[PDB]
Amino acid sequence: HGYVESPASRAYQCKLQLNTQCGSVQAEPQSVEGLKGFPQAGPADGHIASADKSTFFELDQQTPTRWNKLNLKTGPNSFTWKLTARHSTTSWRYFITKPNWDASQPLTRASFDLTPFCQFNDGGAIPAAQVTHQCNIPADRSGSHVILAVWDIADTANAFYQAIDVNLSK
Repeated sequence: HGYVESPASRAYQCKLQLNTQCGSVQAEPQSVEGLKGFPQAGPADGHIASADKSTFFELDQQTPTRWNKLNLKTGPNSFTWKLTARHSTTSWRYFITKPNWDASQPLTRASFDLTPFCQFNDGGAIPAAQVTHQCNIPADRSGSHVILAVWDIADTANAFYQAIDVNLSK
C-alpha cells in the first residue's frame, strides 16, 4: 500500500484537497490496488486509473479539465512513493500517454505507450517507506498528459496504480 506523493498523484491530491469529487479514494489514496501483469493483463481498459476497483471508479473519469494538473518539464524528473505497507517487490514502472491521446475519453491501453519509459526491478526485496525514482519524461510529450506509475507486488497477484495528471513543456 502506497501512493506517489511527489509529483502528487491524482488519488493523493484528492486527500490534500487539491482534487475534489473523488469519493472513497480521498480516504485512502494508498489503496488503488488491482491485478498485476499490466498491460498484458491487469485493470480492464476504462478502469486503469482506479485499478478496476469499483469503489474507486470516480478516478476513471476523464475530460480535458477534470483533474488538477501539475506543471513539469520534460527531461529529468523525480517520482517519490510513500508506502503505508511495505511488501516484497518485483518492479516499479512508469508509463506516459502517447502524443495525441484522447483526454476526453477514459484511459485505455491505446491511450498509453505500453513500454514504460523507465523500470526498476527490485528482485523481490522489501522497499523502504520512501522510494524515489529518477527518470526522463520523453521530450516528444507536451501539454496535457497522464503518467501511470505501477508497483508490482512479488508475492501476491496485485499491483498498485497511481495516475498522475501533468502539463508538460520543454
